[PDB]
Amino acid sequence: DSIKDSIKAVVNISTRALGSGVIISKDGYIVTNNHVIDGADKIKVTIPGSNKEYSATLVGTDSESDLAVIRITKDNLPTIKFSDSNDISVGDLVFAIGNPFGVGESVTQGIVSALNKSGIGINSYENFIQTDASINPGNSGGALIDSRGGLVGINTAIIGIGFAIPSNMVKDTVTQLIKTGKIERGYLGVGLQDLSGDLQNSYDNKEGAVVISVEKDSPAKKAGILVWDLITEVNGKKVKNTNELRNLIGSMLPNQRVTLKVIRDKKERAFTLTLAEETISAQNGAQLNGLQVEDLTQETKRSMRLSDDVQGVLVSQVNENSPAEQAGFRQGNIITKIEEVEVKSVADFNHALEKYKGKPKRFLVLDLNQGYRIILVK
Repeated sequence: DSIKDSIKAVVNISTRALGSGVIISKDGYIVTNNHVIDGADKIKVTIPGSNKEYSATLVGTDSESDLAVIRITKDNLPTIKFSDSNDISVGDLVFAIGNPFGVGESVTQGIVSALNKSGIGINSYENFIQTDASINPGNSGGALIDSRGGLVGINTAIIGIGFAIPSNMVKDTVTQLIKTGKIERGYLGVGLQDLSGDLQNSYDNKEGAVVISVEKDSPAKKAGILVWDLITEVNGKKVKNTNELRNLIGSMLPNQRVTLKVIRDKKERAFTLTLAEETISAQNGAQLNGLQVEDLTQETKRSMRLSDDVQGVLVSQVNENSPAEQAGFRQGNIITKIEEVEVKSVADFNHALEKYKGKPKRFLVLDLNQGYRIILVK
């Protein structure tokens, strides 16, 4: 129904014309490819229907996913909403919307031809939705929308075939950039192909994600996974395909444990490992949104002049009016325990969130002026 607004929300980006972008908040936030804005200083946004240009500011970049977020100062913006890219199927009707110059958009009707292709992006490991709607440098960074008009991907030109970054990954990056200006994602280190060629699926058939590359110096390599291993389950959840996995790992935090079942020579095998990612922050995030924590370094401890020993993670920032703040966390607090784990580092902290994900957590919090405080979260 909302096809009209999606057309209204695809903007032109220029310095000459750089490419397209998609307004994803009435506020002023716009997502595009990182390669579209890479290197530009003067960045100007043109909204359909009007000739006026808006000076845009760079909110953040995510080169690894070839995404970036900019912002203009206007409200009452049309927006595209995020569809669940995990719920798209080969054969679905799609439209590729771009705004290559400042006037008039290109809309290319097509279908989803494949759920997962890699080896074509600036990042040879990035997985894309493949369509039969051609994506030129003009509509790069514009919108791939389903028949209902919701966003299932961000068009990405390769540098009658087109590729989009799945909307569920795009939404991960955009929240992170908008809230923190940075990406902070658990890194695993593997290239993944879908079995769904239907010919290997005749080879082994329980349908997860095959590693076509192991990234070296990666939680994957040392854990000893091998090219042609089939990851079939992620921390107890069956993995339909590559996009489901990367979205599972993507919403996960650095140095968290993860246990996968793999098929190799049909040999089932166990594979538990710790993701990877200057003793530095960590913000939430995709519960405890708005909480920022960091390690109590030796220097932080003495510049704060403690004592005694207090061991925990520093609450370095609490976003105003955030679920973290509603819960009662305050900047300068120290989190020392979460259920049974002595929180001594952001690592212990990230462990505890994983150990008790979705379960009630008793936070022991030291307020240096007030005393200890108990905070129960979900």
